[PDB]
Amino acid sequence: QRRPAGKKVPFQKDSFLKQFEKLSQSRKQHVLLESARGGRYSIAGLDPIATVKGKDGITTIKHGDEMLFKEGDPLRAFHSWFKTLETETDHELPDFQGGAIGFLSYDYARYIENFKMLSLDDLETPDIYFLVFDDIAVYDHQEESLWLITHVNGTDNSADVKLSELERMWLTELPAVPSDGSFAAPFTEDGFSQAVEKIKQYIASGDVFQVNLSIRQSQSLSVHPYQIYKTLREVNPSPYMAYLETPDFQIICGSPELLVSKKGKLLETRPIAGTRSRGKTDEEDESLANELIHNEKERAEHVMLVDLERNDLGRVSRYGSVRVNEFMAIEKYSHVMHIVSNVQGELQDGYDAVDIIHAVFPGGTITGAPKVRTMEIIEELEPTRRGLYTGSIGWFGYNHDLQFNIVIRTIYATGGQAFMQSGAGVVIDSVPKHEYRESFKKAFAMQKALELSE
Ligand SMILES: N[C@@H](Cc1c[nH]c2ccccc12)C(=O)O
Repeated sequence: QRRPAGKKVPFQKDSFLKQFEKLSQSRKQHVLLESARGGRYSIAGLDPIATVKGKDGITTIKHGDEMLFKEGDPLRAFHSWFKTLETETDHELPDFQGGAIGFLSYDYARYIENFKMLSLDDLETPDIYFLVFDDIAVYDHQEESLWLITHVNGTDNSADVKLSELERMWLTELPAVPSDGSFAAPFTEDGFSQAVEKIKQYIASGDVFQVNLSIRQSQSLSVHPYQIYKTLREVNPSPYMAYLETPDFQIICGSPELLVSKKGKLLETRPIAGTRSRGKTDEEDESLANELIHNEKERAEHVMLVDLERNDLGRVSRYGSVRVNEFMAIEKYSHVMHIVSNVQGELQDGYDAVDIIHAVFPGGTITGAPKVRTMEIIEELEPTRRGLYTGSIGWFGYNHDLQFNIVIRTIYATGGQAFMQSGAGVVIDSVPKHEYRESFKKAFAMQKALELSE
């Protein structure tokens, strides 16, 4: 009889964000998924019922005094436990009605494809990490309402008591309250350049069409990570932002990109590929958008990545159900514009959350085409494990819905350092120095956010 029970309250976005900051201060582990520019929902998880950590074939589920552990595919280990908490969808509640919020490391891909063990794991990022929530606050930006949601079995005055405690917590103004390690070096310029030349050799030879090659920069963290998040929200607000805090690492995510969503049977992915800086004039913007959309090399790159996503979603979709409902729109983000497409499919009966992740993860747009060969080349060339970079942050619903971003425009804070990773799409005619500089430019929002925070 397990089901979600929710209360809808009129509420202001800024009240929600301020109350989150105040409440989260007393919580060792918490997460915010924020729609800071576009998007409908912002999701606060304060008090987890469980912590799920998977690394190198071992998964731990910490739930009160109990720590459950099992070997194998960490997501399969997670799913077999998580299935016991499954619920029916309440169509009155938001898309997220309770469940797991966290991340899949890029290195979760090692359970999907056979990877060589070449790149150095110096950050020891979990392969999966989820906070599981019966109790959540979901802000609906479209209805300007706060949903407070709990879970019960059978008993319905049980629900009302818990919802009253959540109301007390969220609708009561909170008092005025007060507020090292050694890692591998970045890819050198010479190292990156020699890797660009190696990728071009593989392209010439017909192994791949395009590879995202990335560089990991780091600075000393001199301010609280949440301050960096608040700055990034100002510098570059995005529809798939996230802040996740634990004692060992914090994540400051400014992603604009959806990897995959599932609402009932409907699967969607939203590949972004092709870019220009916004104009000064908001008419310059029309002409820059017009230039981007008439640019045959950006269109070719975009169509290639849409085909790759069609094939990925096709692996778990009813035959003939995969459609591009939105093909090659320009969408203006805070400081750039992108070519963006929307790819939909109907989930074939018998495929579950793990099957969907195995089909689409990691995203085509941050590896290359074809994906499996591209990941082999990345692993051969990049000196360090990607970890969270080009992984996915999001949620698994108890009702079997899900929603994951792609981790780009993200700072990972651990061991007194802030880590910032960005890449460039290497192609047949790439100039090593151009792609090196292009990866530093992609890191601007994040180094800027850091500098402003002091
Ligand atoms: N933009 C999503 C919610 C969201 C915000 N940040 C996220 C990060 C990851 C996944 C989802 C999200 C929505 O409105 O539906």
